[PDB]
Amino acid sequence: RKIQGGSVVEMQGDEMTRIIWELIKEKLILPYVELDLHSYDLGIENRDATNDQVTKDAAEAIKKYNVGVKCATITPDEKRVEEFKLKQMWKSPNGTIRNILGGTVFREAIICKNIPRLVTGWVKPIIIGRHAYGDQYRATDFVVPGPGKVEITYTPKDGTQKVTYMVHDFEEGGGVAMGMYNQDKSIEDFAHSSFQMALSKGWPLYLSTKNTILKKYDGRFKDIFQEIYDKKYKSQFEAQKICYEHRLIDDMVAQAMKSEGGFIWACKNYDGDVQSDSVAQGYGSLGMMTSVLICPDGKTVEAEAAHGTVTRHYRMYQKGQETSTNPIASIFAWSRGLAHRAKLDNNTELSFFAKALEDVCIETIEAGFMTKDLAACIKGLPNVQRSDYLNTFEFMDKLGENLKAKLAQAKL
Amino acid sequence: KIQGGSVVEMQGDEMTRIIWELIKEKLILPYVELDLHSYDLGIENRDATNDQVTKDAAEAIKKYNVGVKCATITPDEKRVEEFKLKQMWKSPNGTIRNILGGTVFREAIICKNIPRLVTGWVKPIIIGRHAYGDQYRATDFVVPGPGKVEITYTPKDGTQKVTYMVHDFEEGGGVAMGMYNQDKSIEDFAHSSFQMALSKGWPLYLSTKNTILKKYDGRFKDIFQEIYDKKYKSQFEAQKICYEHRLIDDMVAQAMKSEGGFIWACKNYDGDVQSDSVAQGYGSLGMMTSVLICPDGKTVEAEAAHGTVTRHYRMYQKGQETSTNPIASIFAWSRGLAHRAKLDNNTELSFFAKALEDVCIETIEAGFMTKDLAACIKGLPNVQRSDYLNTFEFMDKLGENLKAKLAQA
Ligand SMILES: NC(=O)c1ccc[n+]([C@@H]2O[C@H](COP(=O)([O-])OP(=O)(O)OC[C@H]3O[C@@H](n4cnc5c(N)ncnc54)[C@H](OP(=O)(O)O)[C@@H]3O)[C@@H](O)[C@H]2O)c1
Ligand SMILES: NC(=O)c1ccc[n+]([C@@H]2O[C@H](COP(=O)([O-])OP(=O)(O)OC[C@H]3O[C@@H](n4cnc5c(N)ncnc54)[C@H](OP(=O)(O)O)[C@@H]3O)[C@@H](O)[C@H]2O)c1
Repeated sequence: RKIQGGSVVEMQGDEMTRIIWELIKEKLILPYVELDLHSYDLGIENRDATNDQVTKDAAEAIKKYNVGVKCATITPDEKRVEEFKLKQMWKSPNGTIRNILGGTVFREAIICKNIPRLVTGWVKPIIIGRHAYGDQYRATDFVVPGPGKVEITYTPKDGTQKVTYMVHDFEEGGGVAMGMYNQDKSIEDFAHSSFQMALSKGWPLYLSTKNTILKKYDGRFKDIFQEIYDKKYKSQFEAQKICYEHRLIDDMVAQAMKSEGGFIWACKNYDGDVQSDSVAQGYGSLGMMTSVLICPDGKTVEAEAAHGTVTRHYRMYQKGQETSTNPIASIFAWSRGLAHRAKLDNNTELSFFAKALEDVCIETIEAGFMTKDLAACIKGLPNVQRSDYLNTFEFMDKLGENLKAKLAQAKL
Repeated sequence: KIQGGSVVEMQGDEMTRIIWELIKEKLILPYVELDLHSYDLGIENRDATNDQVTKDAAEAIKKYNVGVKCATITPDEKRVEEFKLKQMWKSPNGTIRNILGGTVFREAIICKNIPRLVTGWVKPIIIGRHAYGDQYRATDFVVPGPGKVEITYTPKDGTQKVTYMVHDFEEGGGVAMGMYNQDKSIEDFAHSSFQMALSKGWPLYLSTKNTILKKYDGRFKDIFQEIYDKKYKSQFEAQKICYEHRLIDDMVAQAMKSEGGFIWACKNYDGDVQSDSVAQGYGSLGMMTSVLICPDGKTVEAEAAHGTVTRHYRMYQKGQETSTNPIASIFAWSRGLAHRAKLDNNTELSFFAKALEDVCIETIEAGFMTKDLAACIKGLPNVQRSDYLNTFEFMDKLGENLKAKLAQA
């Protein structure tokens, strides 16, 4: 009989990842695990259909059952509005889910011994702790239509002084403007998650900001981290002989590039987004990275691929060009989500299944069966033959065969 | 000595200040006579003049069209205490760029014997960094407690004011900020980017986060596309190159895995961050050029992209030997003087500028380099003192080779 897995919130997505997502459920999950699957279609059409209510409903469900596994989703701009005949330019479902749940998105490469990196020195893992709240991802932006002043105003609840700051006086023509923000409590949760992750790994921690330029905004991050360190984690850090350091983002990305890895990197929301993809590509592929939102309650997680819907491959798929999209990141959303589900329930069999799922992925790749992106890592793109890799369906089938075999052995 | 002409010089801070004088003393003035308009943008003098020296320097560049700037300290609270400053002064770079406008073009300085950290970059990556607006001319503040932050637009013509909610802080405080950009600046940004692509013969990529900042970043995307479809597309096809917008996180990955050989138009912030990422990728922050090209097509400001290298300066203060790479600071002068030459049809200064650059590359390729470059070759753990020269040892070697090169031609 199948493993009794419990309640998991599933969020279906878009385009190429939507296709892969179904193959994963059919070939790797459902045959072995029976889940109370709370499914929410976060495909762009359904979101438009529900006026994005389905996205909010999914986030609330994650609060209830403590485990979310999410497929990559289209975040629409004008072109997407035209493409799907949308009612509105809906906000990022990820931004909405993260805004509701809070926490830190931890991202890390998935490493195979036979895959060369683009960055020579990274023999140890780099873990990015991405602050999941605020800044650009909950901003209020608009087009400035012509000459006029933009100002930003603070009005305290407590009737004290109201303050108006000049943003810019557009003397001729227009442009754009935006306001963005963050909250002390969220920054504090972010700091705590960062120090704790470093202590659990036994690695140094770095925070990057641009506090020289955003003296107040980014200065707040810097101050809160330092304060929380001096009060809560300093002695613990000293005991494990690791350090915490603040660096300017400029300096930090250069430092990361030349390091050997083996550190925790606390990033502001935007930096965490951009640099996690830089790092993932650095180790080999966007297809080879885990991403898990760890919420402040220490119980709730949302696992996801860090990459998008892989539109370009999807276009190929729509035109019958054979595709070779890497499913590993999407598979690890399931394994990481199921592993947490297992941990909460002390579900030994589910834990075993989740690790076995990950082992199958690594073993299969290390045995020389891989998608084109990984084959490109080994051979270099110009040297890649069709014989060097498997197409998307072939690779999924190969994983399914290897998983079946591995789970069959273990039972014997 | 060569008669250079009028150049605006800006002195800086810490390690780069030292190097800056070494450069002038050995590599420039011994060969070039300059109408040198010097401004001390050191932290001490900026404080002394209430940062007026920085604005004066900017106006000077506009007048004489050539500026060469040394790296400067941008003060935060720690700098305020360290130097007992009157105020937390704004970045002199931000101030200068805000006045001059333009695009900061950044690119690695390549030596054949220096291994990269990124295996695939056999061709160069040129970043065009929009030098105006966004985070670098923003208004930020601490939110002291519960309350609402709103952003408002008041039309100049007296029509209806518009107010947007930024955030209602219901519990505790936080931070907030407003930032902006201008259509004309974005347009100049676009033009400078397409033109650079065409002059280099390479494809052009613009990165934004327009899926998230739909209005703000969408404007950048729309302005680039419009200008492309109307002035540069035909030329692009004719050179068999192309323009493409990408989301920033896609772009950084694409860049990481590419062979190089493209122009990368970045918003101010991305240009800042990714230029350091790329410089380090090719080998060293010390090995990158940075040139602000102003929208008038005649004014230029050259600089090092890296900072004042405070950590090396700290060792220097404690008497320890330092090995800081001067090449970027040297190229600030060479790029500045080279532009000065093009302006004045000065064929003898153009030669000197090129000669200064060739001497740097020749010397490094001959096995004489600072510790950072030696670490590229051997690996940091395997570097020994015999593998490199200290800052002053290296500057002297450059001094000799320069003179010989000039003599021979
Ligand atoms: N977490 C999320 O829900 C999320 C995150 C990012 C983007 N998105 C959305 O996804 C859509 C497409 O965005 P995008 O094209 O900028 O980024 P993307 O979907 O991540 O893909 C961009 C490029 O990255 C490479 N790539 C990403 N995942 C890959 C994989 N699994 N296997 C092999 N290669 C992979 C491919 O490179 P090559 O083309 O060179 O082969 C692909 O064309 C957009 O609508 C965006 O809003 C969603
Ligand atoms: N253009 C500018 O005026 C500008 C730009 C950036 C920063 N800054 C200012 O500079 C100060 C220090 O900033 P920061 O320490 O974050 O950055 P930084 O001075 O650029 O460099 C920090 C690290 O980068 C490496 N590095 C940079 N330039 C180098 C060179 N020429 N040769 C060898 N190594 C080099 C060193 O690495 P290792 O320690 O590993 O040896 C150094 O410790 C700050 O006050 C900042 O405001 C100014």
